[PDB]
Amino acid sequence: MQYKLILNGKTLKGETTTEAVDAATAEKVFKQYANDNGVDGEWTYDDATKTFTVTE
Repeated sequence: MQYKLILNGKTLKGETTTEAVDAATAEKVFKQYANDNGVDGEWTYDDATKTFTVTE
């Protein structure tokens, strides 16, 4: 039901999770919350485990 985001920065690291009834909302919150933080790099999306990650 909920997905977990994995942060793999060069000088910054962390992990956060959010619970949503829909993937569109959960993914939006992650991309929105991450983007607002000024995160730059590459983003991965695994429909297999419904988990996203961002590497810098």
